[PDB]
Amino acid sequence: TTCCPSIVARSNFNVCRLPGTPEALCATYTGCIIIPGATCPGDYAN
Repeated sequence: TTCCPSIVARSNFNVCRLPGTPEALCATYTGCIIIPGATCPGDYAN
């Protein structure tokens, strides 16, 4: 599951993913994170 710290970060994550870039690279690029669960915390609410 991916979780993002802000709106901007999610929007940039979704563009990063368009060419097929791995989630893990898009995470370090944007500040978003990958978690094994399904419930994002309050500081990664977007």
